[PDB]
Amino acid sequence: GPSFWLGNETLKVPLALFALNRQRLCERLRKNPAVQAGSIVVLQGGEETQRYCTDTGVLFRQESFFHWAFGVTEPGCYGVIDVDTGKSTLFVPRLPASHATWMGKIHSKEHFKEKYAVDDVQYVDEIASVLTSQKPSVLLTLRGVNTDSGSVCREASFDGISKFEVNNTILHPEIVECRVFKTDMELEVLRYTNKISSEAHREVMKAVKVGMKEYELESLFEHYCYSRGGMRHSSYTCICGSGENSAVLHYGHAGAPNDRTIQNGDMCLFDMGGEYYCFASDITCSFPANGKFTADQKAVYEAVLRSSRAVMGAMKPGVWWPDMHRLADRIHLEELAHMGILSGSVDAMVQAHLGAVFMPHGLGHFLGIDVHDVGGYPEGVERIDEPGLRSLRTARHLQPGMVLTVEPGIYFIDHLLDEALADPARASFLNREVLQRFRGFGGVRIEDVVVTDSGIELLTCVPRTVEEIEACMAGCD
Amino acid sequence: GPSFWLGNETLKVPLALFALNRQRLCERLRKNPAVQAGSIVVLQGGEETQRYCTDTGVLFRQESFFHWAFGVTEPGCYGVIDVDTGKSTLFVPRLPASHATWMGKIHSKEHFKEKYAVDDVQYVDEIASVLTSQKPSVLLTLRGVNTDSGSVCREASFDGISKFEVNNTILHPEIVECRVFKTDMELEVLRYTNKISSEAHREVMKAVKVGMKEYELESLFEHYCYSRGGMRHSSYTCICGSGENSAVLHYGHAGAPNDRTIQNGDMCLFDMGGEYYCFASDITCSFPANGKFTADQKAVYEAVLRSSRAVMGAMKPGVWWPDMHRLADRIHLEELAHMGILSGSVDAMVQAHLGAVFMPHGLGHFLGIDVHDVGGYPEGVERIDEPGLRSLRTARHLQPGMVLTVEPGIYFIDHLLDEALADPARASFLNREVLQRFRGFGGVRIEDVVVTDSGIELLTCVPRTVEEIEACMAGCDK
Ligand code: PRO
Ligand code: PRO
Ligand SMILES: [Mn+2]
Ligand SMILES: [Mn+2]
Ligand SMILES: [Mn+2]
Ligand SMILES: [Mn+2]
Ligand SMILES: [O-]
Repeated sequence: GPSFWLGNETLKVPLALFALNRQRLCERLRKNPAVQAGSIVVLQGGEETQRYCTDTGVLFRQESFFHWAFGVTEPGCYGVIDVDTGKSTLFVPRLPASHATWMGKIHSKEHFKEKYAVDDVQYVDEIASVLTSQKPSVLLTLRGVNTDSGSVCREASFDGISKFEVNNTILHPEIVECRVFKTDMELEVLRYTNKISSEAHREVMKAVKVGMKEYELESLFEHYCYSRGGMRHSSYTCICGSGENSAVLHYGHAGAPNDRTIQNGDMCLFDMGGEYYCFASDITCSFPANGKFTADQKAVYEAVLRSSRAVMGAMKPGVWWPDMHRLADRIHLEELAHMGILSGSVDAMVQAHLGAVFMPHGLGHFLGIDVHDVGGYPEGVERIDEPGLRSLRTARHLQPGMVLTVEPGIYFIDHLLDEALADPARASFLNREVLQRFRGFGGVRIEDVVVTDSGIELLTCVPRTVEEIEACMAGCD
Repeated sequence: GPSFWLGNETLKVPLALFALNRQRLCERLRKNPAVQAGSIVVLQGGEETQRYCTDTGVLFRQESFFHWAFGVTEPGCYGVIDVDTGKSTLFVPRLPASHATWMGKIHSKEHFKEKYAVDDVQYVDEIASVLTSQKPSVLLTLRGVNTDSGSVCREASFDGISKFEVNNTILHPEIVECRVFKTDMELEVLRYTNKISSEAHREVMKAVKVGMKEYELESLFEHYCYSRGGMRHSSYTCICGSGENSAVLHYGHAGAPNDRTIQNGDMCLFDMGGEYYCFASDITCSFPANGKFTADQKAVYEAVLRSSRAVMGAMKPGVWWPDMHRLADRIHLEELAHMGILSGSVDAMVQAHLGAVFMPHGLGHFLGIDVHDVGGYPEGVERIDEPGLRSLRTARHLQPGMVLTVEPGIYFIDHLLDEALADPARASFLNREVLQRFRGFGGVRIEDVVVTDSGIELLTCVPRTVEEIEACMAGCDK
């Protein structure tokens, strides 16, 4: 069948991927006792947007649920699926003649049917008429809360939808659950996205020089990913933190826009991931700006390497993700104690939640079409109200087919350190004379993407040991 | 005073640029008879957004009017200006402690005051209280229609604004008119943006090889502009049309995403422009993929070069922009006839609007903080209901200080050509035997950015003659 492809060495993605997702969704809905026979799933695709009230077009990126189901790149579409038969109908805009002049060829409905391997293609202005003729019991629309953003996903609407019976509660949990488990075809794309991003991270590490601006590496990364990988978008805004900025978890946004000069002695923390055909990647590399770890940098780095490897090794079906987070906490504390930053019983440190002082974020998250992928907190899965753990983007048990980031880190964040030092329950563990040395150190984060099977499959491939990193940065083959 | 700067060789932009804009706006409003004493301009900045319902952040780019007045890069701000005194107050978000962990240092209000060189800084949640204490007569908010998008620019709102008298009609035309005329400081930034983009276009011309995907050059352009120019954004989505795609005016959008393989014999039409600190650039270079103009390519190209230079030579104060468009039409028709594509009286061709068949878009547009900048059609300036001219983004007369693109083009667009051949009023002018040779040719567009004075100043610096282009593509220095 047909494939998405951007030529050269980019990945051919079969449109069968999306057909399988539609089938999987129907199969799941068919098992749901609340789903009426003759129900039709109705999804609305993303529309073109502009900057505020200007005519400056924003590059269109498809809505993630719609993409998962149809893989459609064009704006202004709808897509429906007959639950009982699995029949798919794509609705495309009926374009004006002038489109030929300004935007490109006005493709036929047949062209789109062939392109996307759907069962039928109709025009958007015909959606109410077409659906009316099918005599559905109910339209299943998509409404639910994203547990990372807290935003409500708004459901499909079209002219005349009020004449139909609409249910907006059933679909969201079901399609989310399908997205949690990646098909082999989806896994092929995620192998690719992480391959390209891994290559780009290596190129960045080879290119870093003292005196460069952080954003020079952001540019290089995105350039490698687009020109060599066909990745027009990144999965998220590049985080290129040097020096103290490596302690800032989502550094690189408009408020702190990767504009610091990399200095000799700095640690770099580069968190970047290209996107291909709306599939994510997410990799974080940490390394000395000047290519040689100091003793302190080596110690902090290898502590995070230890937790990273320990977590990956321990991941198997049935493992509770919060246990992996606590495992990383314990290892970090052990290492910080070995370094002399901490003293006392590690057991006592854990009970006092001292790990969260050094790793305030979650150990890792689901990844797929969104970098922070959906389904981390389905009904019945509760967020843990403790430092560190409350920032976990899922509290689920691991199962085969899940795709997760593994991203332990250790940071020296002043307001968290100062808080702990004011608290007698935590201050006793901390050696102020030693900790003082690490103020302004920044931080280290080591992030890989993995797939759960009988254990895990590692999708990311970058230099990780101190020896590997120093060799890579010294221009070694 | 302070400057925006991204280090290395990037431009230092003094925040005084924005203070001058605020001053100019106040000066204009003070002369406006309908503006009440004690009026305060109230602008709302852009807010951070995400992809749909996800937590995937979209890179924040400031709203253009707000940027023009304040040059503020942070999301979630407001800005007010006391008309009578010119006093500026910036309102910044009161951030939670956790911001320190995830986003960066929680800067003081004093930090922002020094950074942006405003008179006062307050937290956003205090805006109603602060404004109440100043006892303004009326709040001047921003509402009006963008004449390129047709969208309504939505006015500032905050909790408790209902307690104030608000006027949303006065400000928009006045601030638009200020934006139409660029200050010396603004011009320095626009020189820079067009310099960097010019350099990037040259690099693209040196790098192009048959067999490459169009998007490889898009990527190279943006990489040059960001890494060397500090241009994190482009002014618009890159249009990298090769072969028949060069006839597609806004090629490169998601529906047609620069994914064609460049072939031997193709003409390339690359319309790309980086953005620096929310100031635009817009350049279009046209050239043969293999670095060698054919006779046909040379002929079409030099015709557009002729109209470009003729328009630039003719641009003066008092000149009506639609007349420049017609001038370009006439030149294109003359040259297509000299090529044997057309035959008969050029006068008759013009009366039949034949030019619009080969150049269906406007000759050029205002440029500034937006690539299609505001103020092309103020009240009293009407859109001309004719082919080609109706697509003009302004029908104003030129005055000193305006910044315009000059972008004539010739394209071979099948449905327009076929319409002309079906039209008895136009069909006789077309020589199909010669024209057939140009089906699938694509098109040529030559775009420069200029500033109006007693004549014009050219901001763009790229190879333009056939000789210059073939030299650039051959890797020549300078
Ligand atoms: O948001 C998260 O969960 C991870 C933590 C470091 C940055 N990204
Ligand atoms: O939109 C416009 O006015 C110009 C015409 C060619 C592409 N940009
Ligand atoms: Mn990341
Ligand atoms: Mn991550
Ligand atoms: Mn252009
Ligand atoms: Mn233009
Ligand atoms: O991350």
